Amino acid sequence: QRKKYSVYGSCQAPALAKMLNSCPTFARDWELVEMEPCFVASEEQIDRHLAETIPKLDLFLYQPVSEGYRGEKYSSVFLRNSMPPGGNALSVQYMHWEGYHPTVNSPYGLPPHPEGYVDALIAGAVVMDVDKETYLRHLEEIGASLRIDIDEIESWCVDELKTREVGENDGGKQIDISVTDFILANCRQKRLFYTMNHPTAALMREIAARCMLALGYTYSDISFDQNLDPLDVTKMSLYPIYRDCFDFSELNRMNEYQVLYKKKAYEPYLLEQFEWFERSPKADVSAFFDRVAANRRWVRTALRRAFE
Ligand SMILES: CC(C)(COP(=O)(O)OP(=O)(O)OC[C@H]1O[C@@H](n2cnc3c(N)ncnc32)[C@H](O)[C@@H]1OP(=O)(O)O)[C@@H](O)C(=O)NCCC(=O)NCCS
Ligand SMILES: [Br-]
Ligand SMILES: [Br-]
Ligand SMILES: [Br-]
Ligand SMILES: [Br-]
Ligand SMILES: [Br-]
Ligand SMILES: [Br-]
Ligand SMILES: [Br-]
Ligand SMILES: [Br-]
Ligand SMILES: [Br-]
Ligand SMILES: [Br-]
Ligand SMILES: [Br-]
Ligand SMILES: [Br-]
Ligand SMILES: [Br-]
Ligand SMILES: [Br-]
Ligand SMILES: [Br-]
Ligand SMILES: [Br-]
Ligand SMILES: [Br-]
Ligand SMILES: [Br-]
Ligand SMILES: [Br-]
Ligand SMILES: [Br-]
Ligand SMILES: [Br-]
Repeated sequence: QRKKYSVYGSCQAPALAKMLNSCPTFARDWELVEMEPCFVASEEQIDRHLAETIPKLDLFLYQPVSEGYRGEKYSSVFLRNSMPPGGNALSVQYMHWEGYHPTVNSPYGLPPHPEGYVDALIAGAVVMDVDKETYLRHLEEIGASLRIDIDEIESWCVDELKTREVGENDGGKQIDISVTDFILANCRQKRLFYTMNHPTAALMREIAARCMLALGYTYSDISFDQNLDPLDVTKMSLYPIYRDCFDFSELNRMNEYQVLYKKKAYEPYLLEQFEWFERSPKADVSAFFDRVAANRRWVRTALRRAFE
């Protein structure tokens, strides 16, 4: 009989399960009992898991989910509390990294975007009445400003992760499995994120290996299907000049974007971003830009150096 495990958390949780199941040694030992991610699970589903899934688990692999997110019922502390006596609950870091695409965020406070990501610097430009043609002419100046600020950006990305490692989203329990220092050490040589919250296969393989190491597996047991890339739906493009800090960058101006598995060239993509922001009231676009910018001074700096 294989032991039973579940992986609970963000979109990254099912992806981690896919990756772990692709290792032959791991799949020999473990059977996944699937849990819906924290942003999908219904009340009916989360109640049933506490009663029927969790008490039957040998391993609960989870990302921190605060009580404040959707209530106690969905929280990692509450769920792991229902593990059986001889069970093991291991927390895995929520991966978020804006270092490749420091102008990109999610449009909180604005209509839902069908692609899930918007360019916040474009929001700031729209508020300033910078037209889309001017913005396109200034992509290199924006990228130059970001490149001057690359260490500050990285330092902040690392600090954000380290603070969360303390585990306030998991009742103060320090995160068991993390990759912060790996990300900082490798981010310029290898593409580790397609979007701020979608690790590439390379990063997913590293976090899955660290889970297997935490379970006591020997190095010689650890391998994964290299063809798997679970969070590849949308791929943000790095800005000109800034992209040249990274080893994997090419000799074109800016790579095509991928959104919902479809490619769009950088110019029509950024023109659509302008048009999307222009649909909303300018005051609301401004409130959005101010929220994003408040803890990201490089974004207001780039807008100033390029356009003011
Ligand atoms: C992160 C999440 C799983 C739970 O959040 P939480 O338990 O309340 O605590 P977190 O610190 O993770 O999230 C706090 C906020 O800071 C953001 N954040 C998370 N990690 C971060 C980091 N290292 N640096 C900067 N910002 C970060 C989160 O996106 C979240 O933003 P929001 O409140 O505007 O949604 C979920 O709320 C989330 O942010 N993801 C939404 C996107 C999505 O659907 N992806 C997978 C589903 S969760
Ligand atoms: Br799953
Ligand atoms: Br998946
Ligand atoms: Br799976
Ligand atoms: Br519900
Ligand atoms: Br909590
Ligand atoms: Br526990
Ligand atoms: Br959205
Ligand atoms: Br141009
Ligand atoms: Br977290
Ligand atoms: Br680390
Ligand atoms: Br490392
Ligand atoms: Br790469
Ligand atoms: Br990869
Ligand atoms: Br175990
Ligand atoms: Br050996
Ligand atoms: Br591997
Ligand atoms: Br890519
Ligand atoms: Br690459
Ligand atoms: Br690139
Ligand atoms: Br391209
Ligand atoms: Br409109």
